[PDB]
Amino acid sequence: SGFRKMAFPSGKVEGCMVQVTCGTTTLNGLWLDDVVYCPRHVICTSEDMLNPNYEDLLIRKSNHNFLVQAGNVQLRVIGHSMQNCVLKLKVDTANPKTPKYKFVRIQPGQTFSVLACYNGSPSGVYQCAMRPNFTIKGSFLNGSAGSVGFNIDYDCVSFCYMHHMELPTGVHAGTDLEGNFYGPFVDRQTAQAAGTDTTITVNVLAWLYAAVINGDRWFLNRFTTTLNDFNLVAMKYNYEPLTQDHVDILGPLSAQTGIAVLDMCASLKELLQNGMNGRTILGSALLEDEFTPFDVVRQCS
Amino acid sequence: SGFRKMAFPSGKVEGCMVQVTCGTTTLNGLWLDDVVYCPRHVICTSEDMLNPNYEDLLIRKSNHNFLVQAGNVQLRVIGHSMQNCVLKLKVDTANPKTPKYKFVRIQPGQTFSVLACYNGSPSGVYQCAMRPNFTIKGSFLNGSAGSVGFNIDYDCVSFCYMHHMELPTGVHAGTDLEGNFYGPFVDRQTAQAAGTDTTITVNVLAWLYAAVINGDRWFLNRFTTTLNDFNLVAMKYNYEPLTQDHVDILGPLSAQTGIAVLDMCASLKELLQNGMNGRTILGSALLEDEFTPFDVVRQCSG
Ligand SMILES: CC(C)(C)NC(=O)N[C@H](C(=O)N1C[C@H]2[C@@H]([C@H]1C(=O)N[C@@H](C[C@@H]1CCNC1=O)C(=O)c1nc3ccccc3s1)C2(C)C)C(C)(C)C
Ligand SMILES: CC(C)(C)NC(=O)N[C@H](C(=O)N1C[C@H]2[C@@H]([C@H]1C(=O)N[C@@H](C[C@@H]1CCNC1=O)C(=O)c1nc3ccccc3s1)C2(C)C)C(C)(C)C
Repeated sequence: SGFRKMAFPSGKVEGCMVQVTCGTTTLNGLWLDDVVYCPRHVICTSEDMLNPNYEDLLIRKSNHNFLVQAGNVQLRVIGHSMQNCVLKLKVDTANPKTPKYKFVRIQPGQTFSVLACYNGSPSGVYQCAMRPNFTIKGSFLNGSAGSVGFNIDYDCVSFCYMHHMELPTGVHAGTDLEGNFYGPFVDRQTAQAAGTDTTITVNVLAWLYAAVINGDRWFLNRFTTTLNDFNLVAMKYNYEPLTQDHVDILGPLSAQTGIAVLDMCASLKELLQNGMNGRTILGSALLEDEFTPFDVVRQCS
Repeated sequence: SGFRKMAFPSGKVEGCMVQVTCGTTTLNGLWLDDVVYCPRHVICTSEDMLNPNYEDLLIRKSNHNFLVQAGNVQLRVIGHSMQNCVLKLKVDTANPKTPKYKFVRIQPGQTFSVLACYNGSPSGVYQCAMRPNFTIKGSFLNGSAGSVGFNIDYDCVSFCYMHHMELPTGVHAGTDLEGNFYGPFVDRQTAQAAGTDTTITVNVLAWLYAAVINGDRWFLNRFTTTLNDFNLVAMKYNYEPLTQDHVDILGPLSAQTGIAVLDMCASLKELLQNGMNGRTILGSALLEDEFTPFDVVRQCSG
């Protein structure tokens, strides 16, 4: 038993990080088969970052302007092209450590592991969720652009995030591996703001089930409710509305604990209207929304 | 910016994990050079686990009673010996993915990463601290014994923890890689209890500095206290006393923020006496004590 913010093992991804330099600008790249993927703002000088015309900046580069280092080994760039906000560098050597992989675009509310890298070197791993406002609450310093987010299913690494930038509230924005941003953001240093965030209700319910599995039961009550009555109080507190698809996904957790989803919902409603009163759930004094139902099953079953 | 519970990248350890089976009993082992280390209770049956005489149980085994699997490959056991609560299995092949490593015994308050494994296969990675009562608040299911805890310093993996068992309060206990338990525990199924846990004061102050670095400043004030005055109120709240050694370790954080340690102690004193009053610090509504000063610098400076 117990419950932790658990990331996927990072070994398969660690062997794919390289360092990419163009001029005096350096960041991380992802090396798969014979292609290196990285954020396109590697081709920009500090001056260009204010309002770059990336097409112009790229036509003024040649293959030799890109230094790609995999540890000590230099990789020779033989082609380049830009796809949306990523650059793809064709290199002369295919990565012998390329894992089975795919590129996925995730939805708000889902979680993934981030391998934070600097100078092409893995520094740390942590778990986060895609927020409803398409930011992530990450931990990134200068030089972290190009770090990736991923999940592992069976033997296959699913890449879902490449890091680009930080917003002025301390949250982070990036793209999928096709170069398309999550959210209404652009990779230029102009005024932008994330929309208001909301709490991921289905995740909160999944975490309450993890609590019951682990013996924290003080918040349960003998009541039940309906979706419509629950969704009405949820919106009053900036919670995502619950749908029948959500109820179905919580099925296995309902089954293992014998507590129906709508009874769990009555407990949540009561916690929303009256707070915790200095009590904790799984060591937290706030309601946690960055564990999905699948995360709970994986860790508790 | 930002601040997360960050683990070390686990790749160097993943290649050392193997599955060890003796009879119907299977758990994880750690394969370094030509030695596999694993918890000695793999030699037990559901029956032996209440009052095992491990010396008796081990003399009744031979090398071929041990099946060691490294993925698709069988490793052949050519010798075995017990070192305290670990078993050391000599095998015929040296692990080609052996990293530069050392074995370290850590102190309470220090943190490390855990690679949770099942059937020799890595399942997840997370960070925890060794509590003052020598337990860890981990996440472990049946079959997780032999999972390891580690830190990475430059190129070198420092192994500090092998998982063995769960206590009835839902916390976890294990050994260093020399087989010596952390705490007063033994690997038999008899009544044992963890001592009372205390909060790691030096880590709470380190986390308060992380907050200031990230722009959370609401709890600060102009007051100052003395070490003895601070330590007076610390005891009342089950906090570890603070020593000048701790004050010294917080030096680089104090310098980078311009807030003296004794100033921040005065802020902590106030938070203990009045609570947060529905405010949060770095997204938590409780005082967090599982980040060391070193963890904060690594994550907030580089
Ligand atoms: C637009 C809006 C006002 C909302 N925000 C910003 O202007 N934020 C800016 C931003 O993040 N930028 C600026 C520049 C990069 C992107 C950027 O510096 N990435 C960072 C990761 C950042 C840093 C803090 N933690 C992170 O996540 C990064 O890794 C890099 N830096 C540079 C700079 C020069 C050369 C190469 C690189 S590689 C972009 C092309 C967008 C900062 C935080 C620097 C002010
Ligand atoms: C002594 C005290 C009363 C304070 N507590 C316990 O009796 N706790 C017991 C305990 O943990 N034991 C029993 C047995 C193992 C050790 C043990 O089962 N390890 C677990 C890891 C556990 C499980 C839950 N999460 C973990 O961490 C484990 O991986 C293994 N299981 C077995 C069983 C049979 C054969 C091989 C193995 S490999 C020991 C030799 C001590 C439990 C939780 C099973 C009741």
